[PDB]
Amino acid sequence: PTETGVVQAVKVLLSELSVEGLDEVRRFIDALQ
Amino acid sequence: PTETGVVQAVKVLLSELSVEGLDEVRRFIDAL
Amino acid sequence: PTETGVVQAVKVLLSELSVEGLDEVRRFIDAL
Amino acid sequence: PTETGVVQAVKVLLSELSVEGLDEVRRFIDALQ
Repeated sequence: PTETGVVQAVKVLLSELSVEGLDEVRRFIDALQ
Repeated sequence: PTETGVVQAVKVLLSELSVEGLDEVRRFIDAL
Repeated sequence: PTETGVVQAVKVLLSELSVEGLDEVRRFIDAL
Repeated sequence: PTETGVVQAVKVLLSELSVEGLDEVRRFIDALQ
């Protein structure tokens, strides 16, 4: 698997989510760096 | 989430997998 | 990305789909 | 599809990505709100 493809899939999934879900994902990303 | 978007994202992910991974996903679909 | 993680994520997504969506994903696997 | 399941899948995918990919995803999330 390539990062480019995974990023594209993640964008598709995120684009439909509510603010609640987006806020949860952002907190998780901030834990990864 | 809509089914259309999730299906689209899954297809993008599957296009990156090896035959082994594709076979594992196919078996899981059979479990559902 | 590792195949193991992507496969795991795909399974989580597939557990949410209807039969119609699962059938579409299965057909796509056949295309790969 | 439920948001909870999609969020869980997104977390699995993000957890493996490089800083480059994570940075791209974050910019995208900020566009969704």
